[PDB]
Amino acid sequence: TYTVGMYLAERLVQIGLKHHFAVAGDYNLVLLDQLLLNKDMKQIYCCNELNCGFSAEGYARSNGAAAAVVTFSVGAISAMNALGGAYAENLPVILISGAPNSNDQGTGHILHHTIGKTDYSYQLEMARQVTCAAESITDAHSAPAKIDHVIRTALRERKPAYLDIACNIASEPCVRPGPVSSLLSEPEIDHTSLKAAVDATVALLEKSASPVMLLGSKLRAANALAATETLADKLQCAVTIMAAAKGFFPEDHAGFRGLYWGEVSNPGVQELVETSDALLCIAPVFNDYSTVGWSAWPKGPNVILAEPDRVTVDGRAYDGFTLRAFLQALAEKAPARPASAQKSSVPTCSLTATSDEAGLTNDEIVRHINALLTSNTTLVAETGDSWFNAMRMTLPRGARVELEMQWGHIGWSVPSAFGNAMGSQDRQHVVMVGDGSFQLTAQEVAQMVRYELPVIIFLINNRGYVIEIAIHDGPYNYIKNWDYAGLMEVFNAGEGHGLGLKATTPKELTEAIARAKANTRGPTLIECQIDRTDCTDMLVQWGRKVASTNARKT
Amino acid sequence: TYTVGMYLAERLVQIGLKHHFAVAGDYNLVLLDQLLLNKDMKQIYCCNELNCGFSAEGYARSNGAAAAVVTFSVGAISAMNALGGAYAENLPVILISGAPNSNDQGTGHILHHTIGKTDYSYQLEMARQVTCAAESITDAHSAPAKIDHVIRTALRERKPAYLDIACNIASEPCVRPGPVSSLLSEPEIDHTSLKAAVDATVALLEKSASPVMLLGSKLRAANALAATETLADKLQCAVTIMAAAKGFFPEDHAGFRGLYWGEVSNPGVQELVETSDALLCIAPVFNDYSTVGWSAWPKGPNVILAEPDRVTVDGRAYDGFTLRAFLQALAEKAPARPASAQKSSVPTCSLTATSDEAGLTNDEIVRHINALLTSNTTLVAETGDSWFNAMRMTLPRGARVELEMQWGHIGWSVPSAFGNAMGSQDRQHVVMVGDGSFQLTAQEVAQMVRYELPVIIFLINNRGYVIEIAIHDGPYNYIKNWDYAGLMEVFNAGEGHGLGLKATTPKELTEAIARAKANTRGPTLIECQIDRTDCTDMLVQWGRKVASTNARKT
Amino acid sequence: TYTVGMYLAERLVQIGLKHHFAVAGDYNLVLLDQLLLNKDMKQIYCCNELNCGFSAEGYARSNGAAAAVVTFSVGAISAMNALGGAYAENLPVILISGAPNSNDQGTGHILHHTIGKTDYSYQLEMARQVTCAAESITDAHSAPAKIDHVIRTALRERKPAYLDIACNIASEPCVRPGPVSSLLSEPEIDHTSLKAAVDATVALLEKSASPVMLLGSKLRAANALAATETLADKLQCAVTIMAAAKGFFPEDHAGFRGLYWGEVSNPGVQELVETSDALLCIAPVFNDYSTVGWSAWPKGPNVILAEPDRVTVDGRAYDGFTLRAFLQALAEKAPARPASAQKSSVPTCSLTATSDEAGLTNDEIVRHINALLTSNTTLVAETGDSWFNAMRMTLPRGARVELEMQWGHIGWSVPSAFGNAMGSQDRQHVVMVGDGSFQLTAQEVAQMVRYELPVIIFLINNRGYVIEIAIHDGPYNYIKNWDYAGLMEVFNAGEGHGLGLKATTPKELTEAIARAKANTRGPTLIECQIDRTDCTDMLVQWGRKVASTNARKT
Ligand SMILES: Cc1ncc(C[n+]2csc(CCOP(=O)(O)OP(=O)(O)O)c2C)c(N)n1
Ligand SMILES: Cc1ncc(C[n+]2csc(CCOP(=O)(O)OP(=O)(O)O)c2C)c(N)n1
Ligand SMILES: Cc1ncc(C[n+]2csc(CCOP(=O)(O)OP(=O)(O)O)c2C)c(N)n1
Ligand SMILES: [Mg+2]
Ligand SMILES: [Mg+2]
Ligand SMILES: [Mg+2]
Repeated sequence: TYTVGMYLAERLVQIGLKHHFAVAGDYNLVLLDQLLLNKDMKQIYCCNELNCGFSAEGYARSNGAAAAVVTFSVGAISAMNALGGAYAENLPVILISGAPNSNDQGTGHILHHTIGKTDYSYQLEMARQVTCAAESITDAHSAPAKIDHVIRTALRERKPAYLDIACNIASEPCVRPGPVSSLLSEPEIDHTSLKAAVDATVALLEKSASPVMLLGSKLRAANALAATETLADKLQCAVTIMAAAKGFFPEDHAGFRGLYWGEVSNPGVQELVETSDALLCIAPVFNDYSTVGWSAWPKGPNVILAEPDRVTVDGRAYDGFTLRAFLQALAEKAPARPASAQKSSVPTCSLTATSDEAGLTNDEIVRHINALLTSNTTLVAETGDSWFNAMRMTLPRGARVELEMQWGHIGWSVPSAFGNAMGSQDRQHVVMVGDGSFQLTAQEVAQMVRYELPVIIFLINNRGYVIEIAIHDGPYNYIKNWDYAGLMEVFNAGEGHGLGLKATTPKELTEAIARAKANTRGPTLIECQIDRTDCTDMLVQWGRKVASTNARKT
Repeated sequence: TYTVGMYLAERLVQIGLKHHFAVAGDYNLVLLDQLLLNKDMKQIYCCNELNCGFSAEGYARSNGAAAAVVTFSVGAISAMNALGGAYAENLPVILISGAPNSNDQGTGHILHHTIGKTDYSYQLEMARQVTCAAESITDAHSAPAKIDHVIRTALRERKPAYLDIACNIASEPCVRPGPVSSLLSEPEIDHTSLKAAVDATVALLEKSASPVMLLGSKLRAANALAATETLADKLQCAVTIMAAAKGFFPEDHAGFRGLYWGEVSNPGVQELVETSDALLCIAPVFNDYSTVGWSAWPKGPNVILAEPDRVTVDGRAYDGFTLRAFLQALAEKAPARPASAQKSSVPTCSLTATSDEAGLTNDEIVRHINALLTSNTTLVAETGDSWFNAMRMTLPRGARVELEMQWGHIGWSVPSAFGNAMGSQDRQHVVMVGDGSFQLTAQEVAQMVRYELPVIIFLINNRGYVIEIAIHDGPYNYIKNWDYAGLMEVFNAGEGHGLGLKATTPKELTEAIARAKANTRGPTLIECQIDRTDCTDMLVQWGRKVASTNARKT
Repeated sequence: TYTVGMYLAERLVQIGLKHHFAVAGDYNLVLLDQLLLNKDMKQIYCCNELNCGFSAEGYARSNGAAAAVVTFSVGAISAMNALGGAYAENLPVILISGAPNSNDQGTGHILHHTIGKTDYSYQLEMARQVTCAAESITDAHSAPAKIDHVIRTALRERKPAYLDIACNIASEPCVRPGPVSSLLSEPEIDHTSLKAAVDATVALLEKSASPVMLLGSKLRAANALAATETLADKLQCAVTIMAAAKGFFPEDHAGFRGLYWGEVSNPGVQELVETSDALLCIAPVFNDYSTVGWSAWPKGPNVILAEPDRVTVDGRAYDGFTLRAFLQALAEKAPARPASAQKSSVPTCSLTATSDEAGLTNDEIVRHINALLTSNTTLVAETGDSWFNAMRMTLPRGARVELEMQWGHIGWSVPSAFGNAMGSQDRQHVVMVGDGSFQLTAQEVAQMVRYELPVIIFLINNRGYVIEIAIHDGPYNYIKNWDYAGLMEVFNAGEGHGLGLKATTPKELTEAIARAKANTRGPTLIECQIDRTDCTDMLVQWGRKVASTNARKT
């Protein structure tokens, strides 16, 4: 006897999901039962719904998509924070909420977990604001069409979507889903437009002296990584990254020239791109953070703006094809233009070295983490100064970096890494998280313990919101210190294999990392103590400009 | 010097539009100027915005898509009625509104044509409710992406979309649009799913004794007319239509068996479909009107439900392909199953004949209009008793019928026929419209005069809302009578070539139609006077069941 | 046996309504039946829902509030245009929509008059955008609370509100409404705040040399007319009006000094207010039209901004009392400050006179209408050049002017006058309407005929959108001319007592007005033919500034 909930489960499996995340509530228990009957995936549990959503977000990063299941209102609303995050970071997370019994609809009944009015369509209205698709299932017959619609839309658009299922309907008989090639289907490509866009770009490139490539944070969502480095091989030119695109290109590569981020770029790089004859700008996200208060925002006649969906070049916009198809086709026809690469040096990064027994230093933490990175590593870098020393690392080919520079929700780090680890258990997972950020979502380290995930967490204890102290200080930047290392035993409670360690000197950190690598059955939190004054120059420079731009009066 | 408004114009032309409809207002004048610079289409004008929207709707029916341009709030809101209509009737109308100067945004300025508050995002929020896409253009740089998004989404989904352009931005420099194959692009078809759906349907058909085809009102939007009659040729079986699908299948055809509409079906037809071994139900819209108060709604194991997007057959749903591709593929493999056709008669319709000089009769009007219909005719039938004698006509192969049975906005008839005529000037356009409906939108007959469109309008003057009088009578059903024939000279005003005639007897109607056919440079309104008591039995039967179902207490 | 619909009816009667306006549809028929059972009011019918809404709006102007009843979506959406209008013009219109059977809710049924999806909460979401309160009645038990909430909120806020009643629920048993003092209840007045505001204003006035009063278009909604002229009697100072406040002060008065409207003010008046020591600015609406493109917008330390709700004077805002209470209290304590009045002349208006047999002239039309005005007259002036010669009339004490300068929906004129006449049948009703505007809503003159309302309509036929031709001309300004006078017989159809006359010379107009005054049982339309070139200088001046401001690039 095949139910609506089973239909949902089988479709999620067809997406390529092996896990979904959940927090139980009476509105979703039966739905959770239906999902559990599918042995092709595991149902894993979170502390709260905010973390649950961000766990799904992290999973989407490594798997391609994700699903989280919550209860009505009290669960769903906080998960909408994570949904908005998924939208901001171009990740197809599917949020499924339990919903009131369909027989309660239009009766004037007031229900628990509602704001106390006779109707309760407010949740769906809120969800629409942060999703590409949002449906409320209230009968078994229309359920398949709705489920299929949200999933297919989410995957095609690389955006999150929302689902309601009335609690009494999860159990209802339902037709079975058919076999599929894939649940992802892009629109059929417009060949007239593709040809014209490639021709126009080739023409501009041919008459150029020194083209540069600038890579943006939508490159992965556009599924355009391989196509990009193929194009880079053909062009021979300099390849640069925007901050949020770290790890989207192999730094091993002959053409890699480093970070473009306005005045905090690697030396020479600002001049490289700002002055380019033909800037091949691929999948960028230009906002107030990435353009450094609108001071570093390349546009106009010399820019080839190549977005996931469309290409703008030489005063014309060409639409109706995928970025991936454009980059593949362009690589066939593009000329060799090496001038940019041969006129510039491979990026290097100066890190000040200390002695063994000196107090631990920001630069010294970066030096130690850099040495940890392998081709099999995923580095998660939290909002705060961790953004900036993420930029300062030389990452080996194959290594992955995860940033959340568009949403920028502090605390994202922890549950995100948890989900990400679930979705790629074969990789080494490393987290950089500030003390302030950790406090928002700390409890999710307990899930890492529960599920025996060997994540290495570098907790940067500098005693407050330093990214804010350096830029605009006030009493609001100072938080209650915790014994972060001591928190691991609390989550262990005599069961788990989590480790909590203090690093107070470079010697003490070197020992802590050795212990961490040996801890195969649980997370390792290393509380790194550095002085509040000891942040990157990069942060100070970037912050001053951004803050004065956000405070602008005219 | 190429502007945002010119970009919009060139994209509309690429859709295949040769006309757009407009009402001027200060928020859209510059935009209208930009559109006028494109000689590939004509800008035509309407009396009011409700009519403007319905004109676009009518144009979409004959052309494939349409566009209407209105001013902020005072224009846009009433056009949203038509937009909802377009959504209901699966037509990609694009509504473009003029909007306040972008420099007024966030200033706290109160603007004219707004509700008087400091912000005015209320319009876009309302538009989202009735569209598949809705964007507000407030800068030139993001304008192309937004324009392209609404147009492409509208065409793919066969749903209307909405656009804002800030009045100061219509003039702004803009990149040019690239060449395209087509602005329509469906998602790439899932071949695993298609194969399994066709295989499952063929298996069910093979073991069937008498399959029937039932055609619904989404058949045209799914662009599935030719594929349907190809399938009908292969299957040899009985082909029946739902009310709203009149004209979607040639009544000339050997397999045509008439109307399925519950208890108001053609004799034998209800038994034919209700009792079928395997009901091939194609692109249906099952609502309270079409299912006749939920009494005639075929579903369950014996039904092959083939929707624009998906197919449900034998307890499985198959998604990820177009209806058209499904129907083409099914026609290759389907067996011959003629039992349904050879066990039933070609539908006939009994019409009572009167004498020349007797007072005009409902049946006699149908008889006269039926004789007018050619393969080159488009018949527009208004909500009211005109729905019912539209059903009662035998239409020659090629003839088109236009119904609005999902939205059902009285008055739609007139502006809709106007737009439809604009979009197919080579065809003969015939309108059936009640006296009550005509009063809502009458003024648009003046546009037909202005643009010299030879539409023949049969105004059925029965002195009120008869469809309502017959079912649930009250003082609200009785309206002020007009001299409808005399109204033509009013719109002529010594310029135009409109004709207004009274038909009071069958002889008098026969003469009026002769005059109408001869009137090549303007519309002809024939005020047909029939008694209030003289409506179809079909209406009474249908009405009683529907009304008692809508008044149901449990 | 007492029903939900009867409850609604009795509450409407308690508002002081004697009429409600309706268009029948199956979703509201039973509701209409319930309302008809209340003999304390009359149910009157409209051609379409846009006109229906604007009829209610007009009724609210003379009665204080109004109600319109429409059917779901197809009716309600276009009525939302009128609702937005009511919000803009501060009038408590209650729109009541019929809605689907409550048993259809949450079933996945598709219903007629919907966009075709399984749910249909889109209407309520749209209504919220343009109302102060919006409720959907879906059970009998919560119906009283909801009805009482929308009505009370509407009246308190002077804003429109929205109601849904499920069609099956109009008939349901319901408790009866209790007796009331009034359905209007403002919040209890804050006496600390009132005292401080009056004290601060008196202090500023006392040390002033020449205070001026400037009256705005919210004066009537604030129910502050009598209080204003009491204050003017005490202050002895100059009293000036904003355009939209015409008729809110007796021009008979010793202190009346005319129109303040930037550069189109009466001579000297701009200097009077712009230069005032202490500008008592009462219930103003400052928008781009009233401030003449932001060039005439008095603010800062010298301005006493007295709004319906709050007073800002000398760098402090005082809230928590009604404008009426503030003005009453201020009149007790205010000093005499006559300087502004004795330094300026009573406003006069130069009108050029022609001969009897010369072609009719704009100035000559104004001269004739001015002579018609009595203390018992209500003048309705449409958007267009009619705004401007409304300003140019000297109105006798007691005379009423109706303007719609915030919404500015052309066509408003006609249905608004109809409703207004219904709500004050004892008064003489005069309409000024342009030819372009008349075309949008013309059919509602048929209702005036039906209900035997002796409205005198001056149709200004200047052959297009002249207000637009003078400012920014293009093909979109030119419309199909009608025989406007001939349209009356069409609506009469041998029944009614409407008159249609042409005025082509001043003699011919003088005769037409004589006929109009004698026509006691129907409307009289006088088609006044003037040249397209013959608009007010006032319009040209005002238009040029406003248009260049709306087209501003920075
Ligand atoms: C949910 C949320 N609240 C507030 C902020 C604003 N915010 C941005 S950074 C930041 C400080 C983070 O401090 P920490 O984790 O200690 O990193 P550090 O600056 O010390 O390196 C805050 C509070 C945010 N990004 N997200
Ligand atoms: C905008 C709108 N308002 C009201 C209705 C409700 N309605 C449906 S049929 C109908 C009667 C129209 O009668 P008429 O055009 O004279 O046709 P008849 O059946 O009398 O021949 C009405 C008022 C509607 N469908 N749409
Ligand atoms: C519903 C609506 N549609 C469009 C407009 C834009 N508009 C403002 S004035 C105007 C012209 C009015 O023409 P008419 O009534 O003849 O005035 P006149 O010739 O005296 O200038 C138009 C179309 C509007 N204000 N409201
Ligand atoms: Mg910190
Ligand atoms: Mg009728
Ligand atoms: Mg005019």
